[PDB]
Amino acid sequence: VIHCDAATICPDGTTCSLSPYGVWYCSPFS
Repeated sequence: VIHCDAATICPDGTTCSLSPYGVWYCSPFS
């Protein structure tokens, strides 16, 4: 999976992206 900051997990296939309000979310890429 995707931990990145080791504080938020993400589905295998998404990248760690920070929101304009400091919110870690998974963004799908290809």
